Order: sequence, then structure tokens, then C-alpha cells
Amino acid sequence: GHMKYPVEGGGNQDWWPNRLNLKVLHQNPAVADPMGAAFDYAAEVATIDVDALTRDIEEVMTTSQPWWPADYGHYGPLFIRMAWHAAGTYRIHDGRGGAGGGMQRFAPLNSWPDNASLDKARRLLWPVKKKYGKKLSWADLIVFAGNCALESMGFKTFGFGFGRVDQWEPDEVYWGKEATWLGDERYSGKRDLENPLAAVQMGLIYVNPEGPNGNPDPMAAAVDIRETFRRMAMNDVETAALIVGGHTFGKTHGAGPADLVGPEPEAAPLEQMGLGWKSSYGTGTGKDAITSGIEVVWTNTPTKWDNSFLEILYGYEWELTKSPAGAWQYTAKDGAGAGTIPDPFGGPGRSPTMLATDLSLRVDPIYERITRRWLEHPEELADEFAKAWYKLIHRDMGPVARYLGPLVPKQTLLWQDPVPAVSHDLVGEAEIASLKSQIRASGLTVSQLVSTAWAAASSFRGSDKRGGANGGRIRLQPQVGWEVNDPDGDLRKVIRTLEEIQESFNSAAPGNIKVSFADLVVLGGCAAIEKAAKAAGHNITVPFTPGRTDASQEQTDVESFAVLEPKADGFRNYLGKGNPLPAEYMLLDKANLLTLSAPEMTVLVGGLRVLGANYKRLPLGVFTEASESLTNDFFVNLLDMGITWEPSPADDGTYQGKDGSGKVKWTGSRVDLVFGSNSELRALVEVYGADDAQPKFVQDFVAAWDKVMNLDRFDVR
Amino acid sequence: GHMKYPVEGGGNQDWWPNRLNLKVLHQNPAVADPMGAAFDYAAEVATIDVDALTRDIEEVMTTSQPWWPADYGHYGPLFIRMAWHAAGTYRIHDGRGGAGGGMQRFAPLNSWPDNASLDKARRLLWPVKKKYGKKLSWADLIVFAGNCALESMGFKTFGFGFGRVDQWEPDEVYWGKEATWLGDERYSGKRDLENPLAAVQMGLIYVNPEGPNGNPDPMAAAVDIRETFRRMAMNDVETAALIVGGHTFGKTHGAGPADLVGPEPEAAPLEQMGLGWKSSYGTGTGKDAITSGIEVVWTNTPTKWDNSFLEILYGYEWELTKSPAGAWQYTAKDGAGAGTIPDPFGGPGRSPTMLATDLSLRVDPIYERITRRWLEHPEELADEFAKAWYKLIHRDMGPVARYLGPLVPKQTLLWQDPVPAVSHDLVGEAEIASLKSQIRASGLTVSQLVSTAWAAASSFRGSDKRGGANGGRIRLQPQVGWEVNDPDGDLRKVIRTLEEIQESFNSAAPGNIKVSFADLVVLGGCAAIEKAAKAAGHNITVPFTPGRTDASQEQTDVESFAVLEPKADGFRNYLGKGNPLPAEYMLLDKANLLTLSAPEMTVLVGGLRVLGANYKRLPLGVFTEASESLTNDFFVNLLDMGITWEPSPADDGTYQGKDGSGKVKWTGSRVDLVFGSNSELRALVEVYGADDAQPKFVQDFVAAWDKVMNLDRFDVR
Ligand code: HEM
Ligand code: HEM
Repeated sequence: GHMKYPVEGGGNQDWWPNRLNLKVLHQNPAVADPMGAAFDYAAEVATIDVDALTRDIEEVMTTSQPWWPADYGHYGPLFIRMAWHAAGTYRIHDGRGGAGGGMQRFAPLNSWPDNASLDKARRLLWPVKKKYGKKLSWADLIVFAGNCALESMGFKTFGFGFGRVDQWEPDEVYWGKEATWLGDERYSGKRDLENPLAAVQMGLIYVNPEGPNGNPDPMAAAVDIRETFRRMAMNDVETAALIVGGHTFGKTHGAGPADLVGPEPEAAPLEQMGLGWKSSYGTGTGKDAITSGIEVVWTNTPTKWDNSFLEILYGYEWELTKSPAGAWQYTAKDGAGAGTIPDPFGGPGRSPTMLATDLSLRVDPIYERITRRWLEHPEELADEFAKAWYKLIHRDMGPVARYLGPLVPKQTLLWQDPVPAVSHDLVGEAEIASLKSQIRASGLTVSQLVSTAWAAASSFRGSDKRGGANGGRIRLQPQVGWEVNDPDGDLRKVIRTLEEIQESFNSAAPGNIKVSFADLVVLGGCAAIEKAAKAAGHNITVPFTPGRTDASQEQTDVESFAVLEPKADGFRNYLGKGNPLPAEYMLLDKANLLTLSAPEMTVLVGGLRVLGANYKRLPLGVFTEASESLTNDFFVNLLDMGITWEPSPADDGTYQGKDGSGKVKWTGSRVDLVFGSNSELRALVEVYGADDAQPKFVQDFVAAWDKVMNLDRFDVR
Repeated sequence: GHMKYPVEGGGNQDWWPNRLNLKVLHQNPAVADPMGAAFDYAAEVATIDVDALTRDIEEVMTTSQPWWPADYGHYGPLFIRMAWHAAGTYRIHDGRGGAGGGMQRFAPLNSWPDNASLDKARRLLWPVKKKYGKKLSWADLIVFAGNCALESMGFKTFGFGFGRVDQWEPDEVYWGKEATWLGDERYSGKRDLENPLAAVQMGLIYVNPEGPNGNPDPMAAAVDIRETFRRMAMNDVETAALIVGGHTFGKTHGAGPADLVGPEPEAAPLEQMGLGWKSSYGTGTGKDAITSGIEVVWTNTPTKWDNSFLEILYGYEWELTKSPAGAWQYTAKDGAGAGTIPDPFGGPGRSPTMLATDLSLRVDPIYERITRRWLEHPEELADEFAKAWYKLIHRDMGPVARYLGPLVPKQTLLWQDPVPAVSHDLVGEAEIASLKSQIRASGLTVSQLVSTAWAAASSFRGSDKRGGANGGRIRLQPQVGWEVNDPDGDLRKVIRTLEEIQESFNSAAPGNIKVSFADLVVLGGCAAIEKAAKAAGHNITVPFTPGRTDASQEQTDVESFAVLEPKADGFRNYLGKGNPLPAEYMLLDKANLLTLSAPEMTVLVGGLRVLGANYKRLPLGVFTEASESLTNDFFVNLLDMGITWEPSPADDGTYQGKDGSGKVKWTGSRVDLVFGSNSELRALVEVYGADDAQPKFVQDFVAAWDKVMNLDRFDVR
């Protein structure tokens, strides 16, 4: 190999290929954001004229463009494939992917094989982004072009939510190890797909449309449809609703050989202006379009909503054939329905065709039972496509407070993890003071208060903005019984105590003030950090924002919440079994999911350790001789060159630090030691380990802790 | 080949390996900085008791630590090598390298081979940094330790300035193409060393202590030293003074086999806490230490400033031999000097030894008379050394206004590109605003105004902070006939039209207020920009700050301003020969040297296009029909899908954009089109191309233009 200029990719990653990459803790840095620091997209969208945006979109859908003429003179279908592919990268394991950041316009997703032709699809909406400017993000516009497409073609959607903030540097997500497009190195066992992935091959949204590995077997393809969709929050009924209702519109494109198709956008020459997949077949567009290489037209009304798709799937029998590019697809046997399917540009009619994956809705017994009922009762299909399409293009929006606009329905949806609305006067500065003191007298230790508070709030992840302390769910299933949160039972004693305090406060309160459990969980950790700063000779108040309310078990989807459990949390020195990488990489990934910077991550580790927040209260990293005191001792001792460190003899992932006498003074994990070893983190430890650093250490730790307690509080922003 | 998790370095560089890398425009992001936004290092280092610091560094130097015992009981020489290596990465071609950022504490410099065992040298200064905290940067400290060490051991230095701010992420710099340490792929012809490097192998500071490619030919090593040191801005006399000066102290370390020496710090295990090159030879430290493999001790006074080096070099005859690690070195003939050189731990005492690099001082012609002189005139050695060492260590610190502390001598130095201080008074606001008219009322157009301003300020590189507009040096050589600056065009006409009004404003005689040329070059472009903005319905005011003064040709080292000649500047669509990478890369690179953000680069290019700023006022990129109007036109037309780009049939590295009618309407270069092709740039373009964007673009343009005019103005901080 050869080392390159940094402007062409070079860097220290090339000299130490598996080195921690701290650039994950500064994604989308403000230096790259062209908008001012005072710019609030939510404020812009709140003033947008929806009825004008809609018409300008319908005006775009029905005005063909010579560089990509419109099938049946309507782009609606194409925009549905666009919105579905923007949302369709979402995966449940890490919450990443999805439409919430508009990431389909940047690499690598803009160049994914399955996003072929969507480069053109987005281009067609620039006239729309231009008329509306800073009031409309690309993220909102992309997904809204589909919801407008549906309504325009006969399907009344459930509603819509604006508020997706545009970004400027693509989020980096691990999409698989395969270095080859459409590669498959992601299965083991009996068809067990590698977590966190949610697609069968590198570059696909979900499944191969020619069946597994290209084997056009409907019954097997359905195993993949079932499972990739599951990993995208869709059950059997939602998946069938989605596939059916989607293919009620539009058509495939495979008019000619696929080896006539040029390089993907990110690899294209300059003169193409961001567009890729340029084809020398015929016009290279329109009647000669080559997208997937398949050539199917599911319905006889490609631009209206009706029950044609299932009528057709069930009213013919199907045999296997080749498209003009040689891809597998099915056709109606015995020349049935010849000439019955309309042409994208006026040519002769054609005869019905389906994909392998479409036959799976009839051949699979679960899906047969679902689709046959909709054949006989199509109105059930409308209701389920409404719900599933809503879920799909909103799944990563986070709490409802974040949904803006006049088309936002008012109904509770379990998959949003609802939280009740405030019912009483929120707790003021005088009651917050009283409660910090009541909690400090309750008998709960500093460690109990800070662990519970952290466990509740750190359940947030910024990929999809699920999780967090609002809801009160640390006392509901499944969070009460996550291994990290409750090794030996202390958690339910804390819960018990905090509920007595809330009850007695609420029955004595002045007037109509009431505190929720969810708030007292957070308030308690703020109360302990104050007490523990005082013990170190710092008088400081920890901020606190009331407003959380208490969700109920019935309002908490236990299985949906399953993906949020930490298999590893380095802030509590917790390392469960089965993580993809060593503990220090997981630490950074957890730091990334909490939207934390390296300085913020560094300060919270050191504080949490001396506060006793360690899982099982283990001594790993607890480099202090004070109890329940918020000092910067973690940083000072990490830098003590009078300690010698070796891997512990029991090969237990711990380290032994010996002082001059050869006696063991400290013990540590890989997560602790990486702060003294990694030359960027050690730099940060030298900041907080200096003699003049303890007041700054305390202030910056309070700020980082307050930032974690508020991660889901979009109700106050 | 396998894609990796981002946290482990994976990203879109893996799928398109030569793609354009924009993080180069957000090095040292703010969210990675642990110091506040309001952190003011200058205001901190001013508080420092400099005498106490010196005393503390002194106590470090004489207290051996057991994990790296001190040769001769004094870490002074180690600290000087440390300091020489921290500065000794500098190179004149890009002004990158040098001690200004303290980059030796980070990758890859912390792990370069020549920087061996300096990890322990930096580790020894932790008690000092700990004591002084935020009032003292590692950058200042590393360098200042070497200066203190000199004085400590008998050499009075010319002085020292503070003010090098610590950074928190490596600066990634091209250090060569070789993917092997000590590798060599940089030499073509006969000894021609690829620009813009300044060392003979990958991971070296200058040259190979065993002669070129290990050939201990002093005469041949002299060619490397000369060419190598000249690229770090040292001439024959400076260079001879540094080698003699440095090797007055200390020794080399090669006590046993180098394969007993473990991995370098960035590849070393966690438990080594940032250190590397751990060694199973004997104790692995001290008398058994191994750093380079050579075992030479130059002087009999290794902790004192003497002339013993040159009396040894000339008082003996040097024959070839080998250290205990297969290392080529030189030693006395005939068993001369037996026992005269003392051992660093009370050993028996040894014969004299030199490096091949050392013998270049006696074998080469030019070095031999520099040196033979000093053999009888150590007062001249001493004087040149302090002159050169001072420069070696402040080369990248920029304008002398930046030098902080009580140790800065006021003597002007020529390499500092000195600028006369504001003698008279400066123009107040009613004087500036009364003075723009008299530039507007000149045959000078925006094209000549706006451009010439740009050519002045754009002279600045952020790497070593040299160049810039202050100094009036555009009137002077070599910025006079810089092929970018004048295609033999209106520059003199604008120069003398401005001098004409310089002579004219000062001769007016209102009092003390005299006006500098330099200040008017800058002021021209400002008012021009104001006219353009009114030419487009914006009554605008472009900020302006007086203070520049005009230097003289006698105070302008011409050979030292050569390396500031842009072989490329995309911002005026210029591209000479020789550039190592395509146009778009050198656009990004030049914007990095300008300390510009990607939003800033974009708004700038867009504005300068529509102002004829372009080299030879060529039409490439000028996507507007107005002249000298300030619009976003460049962005709007860049996003015009009715335009069709293809390379120009003439293959000039240009393109044509036809409007469907087949007639070329726009033409452009790569630099122009990369903004409409690259997915991240086009995102920006689409902010400033939108309908509601015109005010913000002007607003953002003035701010970004202001930034470039004010780059070197450290004199107003
Ligand atoms: C197993 C599931 C699915 C498979 C295998 C699949 C595959 C495909 C393929 C291969 C194409 C056309 C590619 C080309 O143009 O060459 C397509 C088109 C399309 N897909 Fe699907 N898809 C699936 C699910 C969905 C879903 C969930 C939706 C939306 C809710 C959807 C909506 C559409 C639409 C509207 C088109 C028409 C595009 C146009 O008219 O230009 N598909 N699908
Ligand atoms: C052609 C130029 C130079 C070459 C090839 C060179 C080479 C070397 C080498 C190989 C070592 C051995 C380090 C070890 O094994 O411990 C060394 C040590 C040293 N160098 Fe140089 N050097 C050069 C210029 C300089 C300059 C310009 C200075 C200072 C102005 C300097 C100061 C020192 C000092 C003080 C040491 C001793 C450090 C100690 O005692 O640990 N050298 N040099």
C-alpha cells in the first residue's frame, strides 16, 4: 500500500489500523455547519405553509424532466421508493440508520446499489428545497415527497411530522464487513444474521429481490423478509401491509443489460453533477431505464391506489422467467392477462409480473393468511398501511414533542413509548430544594443515588432518540431487571424509597404541585452529587429540570425496549458478553450514543468512578481513598508514575497497579487504563489531573451529567 | 479487505479511497477542546512566574527517576534532543511541522522512530505541567525545557517567547508515501528529494546518522544535511552551529540488539501508559539503554558547554567501527584518547567517537571552514548557535506580536519578516470612510481592487503563520511578479494608483494620521465589495481594521518568501504546474492553509467568481451575467439542471455547460465543478443557492472575507 495526503484520506489510521477513532465523538462539528449558531430549524418549520408545500410537490410530481422522464407522467411512485429507502436503513439493534438525518443524500447511502436512480429522484425536488429554503430540510422533504405521493394518488395517510434536522457530514454507521458491493459475509449458524445488521447483503435495504443469494424461491425469501423487517420494527402484518401497499404503485426498471450502467454517484466524474449510474443503453433513461435490472409492473393502475396488487397476485398463476437484463421474475402462466398492464411511456400493454419477494406474500403461510384476508376485505389493508407507513417514516423521530405541524395526529401510539402529559403544577425552586434535602435524609447512599440516576438516563441513545429518564421506566419491565441496572437488588430499595418520598411530598404539597417518580430519580442523583461535592470542599448546585412524567407498564412495550439494554457500559465499568469489539471501543460507542464529546466522556468516567457508580460497586478504576467525595483523584492517580501496571495474572480483563513496595495499590479494566494509555485521552486526563484543575473538573462534570439527564427532554426544547 | 466499525477507523474512505477528504477543514474541532470557549492562553501564561518555572524544570533535570535513569545524573541533554526534534519537523514548503502545536505528544510524531525514548522525556515533565496547569502548554514546555537545559549546562541563550497553544487532536500532515518505517521512496534523479518533504527516510527528522541509506560516507551525508537543513530554513552556518551545538551534550544509546526493543507507543499495550520501545536487554534503561543503536559520546564534558566537540573532531583521525547493535560509527585511530570520555553511570570511560553525520562537518569543504574557524573562535560558535537555536524554536510562531513573556528580546530579525510598528497615528472611522471614495474614483475596478486585496491577504499560511497582507509586501519582491499575482496586468497600475493616493493622503497633512500602503491594498478590496453589494441592492459595510505598515525590500528575505508562492490557488481559479494532486485537492489544501472552514471556502469561491477575482480575469466559474455585482448567482446556476456539463473537447482541463439548445453558456474548471459534484460541497451550495439565501450569503461572505484580511493581524490579536 501507500500513504496518502491527508486531503486524500491519509492519517494515523493507516499506521495503526485498529486504533480507536475518536472522530466518532465529534460528528457534524459546528465548524462544518453553514447555519448560524442561533439557527433553530424547528422554529423555521413551525412557520412553513403546508398547503403550499403540498401543491408545489404535486406540481413537481406531474412535470416530467428530460433528464429523467416520468413513468406514466408521474413521479409519485419514485418518491415512495425514495422515502421508503430513506427510512428503510433503520435498524433496531443500535437505532442507527433511518430517515431522521436525511442521510440518503450523502455517502455511502447515496451510492448504495439499492438506492440506484434515487440520485435523480432527489434532484427533481431541488426546485422545492429552493422555494422553501431554510424552512424545509432535505430530511423532511425526502420523506414528505412520499407521503405527498400517496395522498396524491388516492391514499389518505395517517398524518405527518416535520422536524428532521439537516446535517452536513454523513453519520458513519457500520453496515457490514464486506468490502464488495452486494457481498454476503453476515450469516452463521442456521441463517443467523450478524447483529447489528438488518439487510441480507452489503448495499441492500433489506432482502434480495431475486430471493436468497439470488435463488428465486418465494418460500425461503420470506424467511429473510420476516427477519430483516423484524430488525426494522415491523411484525408480520406491518410487513405485508408495507410490501403490498408499496407495490400498488409504480414499476421496476430493467430495460436492458446492466453492464451498460456506469459508476455509482460518489465514483462518477465531475461533469455528472452528483448523479451516477449513467447508462449507454438507448436513451439511458425513461423507456430504457435500468435501475435494479428487473422489469415488473405490479398493477394495472401504477399511479392509483386500489386492490389491484392482490387481485393480481391471487388471480393468476406464476412461472419463473428472465427480465431483459437477465434477472429472475415471475409471469402469469399460459399467456394469461396478456396485454393487460399499461406501459410507462405509451407502448403496447404487457402481461402481469411479480417479484420473487411478492410471491412470498402468497406462498408463505403466515403471509398468505394476512394477504388473503385483505383480498376479501381490502379496507383492512388501508388501515394497516396507514399505521405501518406512519411508523416507518417516523420510527427514529424520538419523543412526540419533536413532531411539528398541522398534520400531526393527536393519538397515542405504543411504539412511540408514550409518556403522560403534565397534570399538575411543576415543582418550583423551593420544592426542588426541599426534595434534595428529603432525599439526602432518606438513607440512600451517594452510590445508590448516582447509579440509579445514571442507569435511568443513560438508557437514551441518539441514533433514534429512544431511551432516557423521562417515563419513569427504570421501575417497569424490562429496565428493572437489566443486568447492568440491578446486579443484586439494590435498585428496588431505591425505587421503594423514592416512591415513599414522592407520595409523602404529593400528599402534603402546597396547592396543586406534584412531583413524578421520573423526576425524583433524576433529582436524587443531583442531590447526591451536591452532597458529594460538599464532602470534597466544593459548594455547588447541580441543575435540574422538572417535567418528566410516569409511564405505565401497559404503556411500555417490553420487547421493543429490549434492544436498549446495554451489553456494555464503560461509565459503570460494565462489560457483558458478546460485544463486537474490546471494551474501549464499546466505551466510545456508548459515548457516541449519548451524544458525548471526548472531554465530556472523560470527565464523567472519572467522576462516576469516585462516586461509586461502578456496576456491583467493584473497585476497578476507583483510584481514590475518599468515600462519596467528588474529587479528580481518578485523573491524578492515572498519571502517578509511581504505579506499575501489568495484566492481572488471572487473565480476567483487569490490571494490577503496584506502588514502590511492590504491593498492589489499584486495579483497573481496559476502560480505565485506556485513559492513561491512549495519547489523545491522556491529554485530556492531564487537563483534569493538574493541581489547578479540581474546580474545573467539578464544573465540567456537573455540566456533562446535566447533559445526560436531559438527553430526551425535547418537551422543554 | 474488510470494512471496519467507525470507532475502529471505518468510513467512506474505504469504498472510494481517493475521494476528497473535508475533515482537513475542521482540524481541532471545538467540541474536542476541553478548555472553554473563552479560554485565553495569552492571559494565562502572562501570570506565570518564569523564574519559578525555570527552577522547577531545573529540579526535574537533576532528579533521576528509576524508570529511566539519567545519564550523568542530568536529563539536560535528553531534553535538548527532545526540543530539537519538536522543532525539527518544520519544513519550508508548506510551513507544516515545528514545535508550535506541541504535535510531538500525538500520533504519529510521538511514535516516529527518530523520536525514540522521547516518550520518557516528555513523561518526566509531567510534574511541571501538573504544577503550572493551564498557564503552561506542553508546546511551550517541551521547547522551554530544552532552552532551560542549555542554560543550566553553561550556554546563555538569546531568549525565549511563550504563547504556543496546546491542541487536542493531531495535525495530519503528509510525511511521505512510504508505508514502512525508515522506508525510502522519495528520491529521483541524482539526490533530488521530493517536495515537500525535508527528511531522507520515513520517520526521520533530517538525515540518517549512518550516512545516506546507511552508507557512512561523510561527504555524501553532507549533501543530505545541507539540502535537508535548508528545507527547514537553516543555511550552512546555522546548520553547522546546530550540529556542533547540540552534540556538545549527551550521548547516543545502542547498548545491545535492537530487536530486543518492543513496539512503539501507539502500538504498545495499555499497561505501558503511553510509553513505548520497552526493552528486554538488561534493565532496558540506563547503562543498558537503546535508542538509535549508535553508541557514541561526543565530548568529555557531556553536561557542560565547552569547545571539546571541535577539539575532538579535529584533534583525532576517525576510522570506522560498529556499536553493539550493528551500527556504523566513527572512533579515534591508533588507540588515541583511550579512556578520556566519561561513562554515564560510573563505568570505566571510553575512547572518542563520532557520527558519520559528524564527520561531514570536517570532510565536506564548506562545513570544514565554518568549523575550523570555530575551532579557534568558540565565541563565534556560541554566537551563531544562540542565533540559530533561537530561530529553530520560534520559526513557526508567526508575527512577533505573538511572542509572550519577559524573555523576548526586542532585536528585529530578518527571518521574522519584520514589520515596522505603527509610527504615526491611524485612520479613524470618518477618515477611513472618507478614504474609500478616493479608491472607488480610480480606474481601478472591483476586478483589480478585490483581486489585489485577495492576493495580499491570501499570502498567509496558517501552518507556520508566515505571510499575509500586513507589511505591504505586494509592492515588494517577490510578490511583485508572482505568476499568480500579475499576468503582467493591472497590478502595478493599481499599486501605483494606490501609492499615488498614499502620497496624496499623507501629504494632505491633517495631523498625525498617516496611512499605510498595506492598509490601503486591504482597504481597496473592502470598498469594492461594498460597491458590488450596492450594485445588487444591499447597502452594506465591510469591516476594516487599520494597523498594517509597509516594510522595505531590505527587510524582505527574498529566498525566504519563495516558498509562499502559490503553485495553485483555486480561489482565483489558478493552477500552475507541479502541484502534487488534482485541482480540487489543492483547493482544499489551500483553504486549510487559510484556516478556512468548508462553509467559508464555499461562500468565498462563490463571491470571488462573480467579482472577476480570477487569474487573468478568465470566465471559468463566472456563472453570472452581471459584472461586479455581489450575488449568489454562482450557486444558483451551479444547481441549474438545464445546464449540461462535459469536458471541453480541447482537453485543457476545462468543461463546457450547454443549455439544451446545444450552445455553451458556461465554462468551468474542476475547482468550479467539484462544488456541484461532491456530495458534501453541493449540500452547502444548496444552502446559498436557495431563494431566501441572498442576504445570508452576503453576510457570510463579508465575515469570511474579513477573516482572510485579518489573518496575520496578531498585532491586534
Ligand atoms: C421485500 C421487500 C421489497 C423488495 C424486495 C422490493 C424491491 C423493489 C425493487 C427491486 C424495486 C424496483 C427497482 C427498480 O426500479 O429497478 C421496487 C420498487 C418500488 N418499491 Fe419495493 N421492495 C420491497 C418493499 C417495498 C416497500 C416496503 C415499499 C414502500 C412502502 C416499496 C415501494 C416501492 C415502490 C413504490 C416502487 C416503485 C418505484 C418506481 O415506480 O419507480 N417496496 N421495490
Ligand atoms: C544532521 C543532523 C543530526 C543528526 C544526524 C543527529 C543524530 C543524532 C542521533 C542518532 C542521536 C542519538 C540518540 C540516542 O540514541 O540516544 C542524537 C542525540 C542527540 N542530538 Fe543529534 N542529530 C543531528 C542534529 C542535532 C541538532 C541540530 C541538535 C541540537 C541543536 C542535536 C542534539 C542532540 C543531543 C543533545 C543529543 C543527546 C540526547 C541525549 O543525551 O539523550 N542533534 N543525535
